[PDB]
Amino acid sequence: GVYINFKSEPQLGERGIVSMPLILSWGEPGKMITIEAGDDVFPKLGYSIMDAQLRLINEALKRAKTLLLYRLNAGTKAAVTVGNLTVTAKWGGARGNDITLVIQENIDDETKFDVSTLVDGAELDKQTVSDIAGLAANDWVIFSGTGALTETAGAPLINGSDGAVTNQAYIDYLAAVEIFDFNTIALPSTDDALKATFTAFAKRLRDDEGKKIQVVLENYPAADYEGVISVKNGVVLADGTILTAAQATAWVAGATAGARVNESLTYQGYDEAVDVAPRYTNAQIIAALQAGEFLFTASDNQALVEQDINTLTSFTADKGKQFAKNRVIRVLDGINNDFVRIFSKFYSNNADGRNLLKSECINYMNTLQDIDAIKNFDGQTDLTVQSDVDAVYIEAYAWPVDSIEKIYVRVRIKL
Repeated sequence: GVYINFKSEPQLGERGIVSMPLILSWGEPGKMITIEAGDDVFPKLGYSIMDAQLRLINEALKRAKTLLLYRLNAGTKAAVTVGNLTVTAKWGGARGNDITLVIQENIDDETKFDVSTLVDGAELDKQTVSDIAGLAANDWVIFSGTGALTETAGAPLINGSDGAVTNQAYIDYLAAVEIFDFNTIALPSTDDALKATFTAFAKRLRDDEGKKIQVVLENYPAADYEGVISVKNGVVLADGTILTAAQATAWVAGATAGARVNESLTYQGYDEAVDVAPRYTNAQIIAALQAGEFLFTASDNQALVEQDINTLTSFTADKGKQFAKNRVIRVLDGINNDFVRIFSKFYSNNADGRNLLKSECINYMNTLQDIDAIKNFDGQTDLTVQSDVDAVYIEAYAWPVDSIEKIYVRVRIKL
């Protein structure tokens, strides 16, 4: 006979991704570099996570899980020539000038040479060869030339430099990052022109592309947009380091990206900070908050986030004060990004099709309520789905925990 049986085959987004454009002294230029928190950055960036040169990378990764780094400058490669041999830095930048070539006749076999590459006096590579041909590039330099080698007690590479970056380099960055999935961008620059461009960039992705992200700038409350956070002051670290507001954007961006949809940065302390710079009076803080500024306040030897807010200050009936709270933005961006992902991946405009979509959204909203991201959500009335012949409309009410006013959510799906 024939026996047949059937069985089902079963099958909230994650944030944590920050991106930052930087001017460096080493590293591959104009190409997005991905660094996971805890990763050894010496190989890729030529510096230690603790070298002052990588301070911003260190700060961004205090709260973020992944950093999308973009080096804006190619700089000039340092180099040196000894006889027939030319040694050139792998990447352009002033870091190349910390490299020194050492060529000494091998002790065991006088017909060979020991070619060592030193960085800050430390030997990081040593190759024993007969001639230049036998040499192989390493993680620091490229060997060029032909013929026999010549000894040298020390031949430091020179002419290396970072050079000057063009504002156009930031345009290349934005284009490259736009293709990646990320949550927040930090602009550790005081350039007013760049701030305006990043502000426009945020508005386009968020409201024209449906790609919800945020940009963190330094002293630019003029943005007056929920997609932009403006850091007013900096902090003082336990090691004595004073970070400017521009430098502080790194941590703020990382913290914002790392923050969960149910978490607010309000009164959280800037990791490692023991004071703020500058300090403000009660009146100045109030004025700053009213102006839409993200600022730190000193308390009990810590730098606390006064209020986790973005630059939006021109509130309207359709976009109230709740939109100024970054946690509100995280929950709403989560709804947006997740929905777009769920519908585009797992999803006809008919009774059953609409019912199934409605069920999946209700389950999603219930999950947000379970993690205390929203409250007072009643799946029995807070979400509906109505039917253009192939257009589906979804209406729902979401109540963010940090808001005493419900938010209307309208979803338009086309097939």
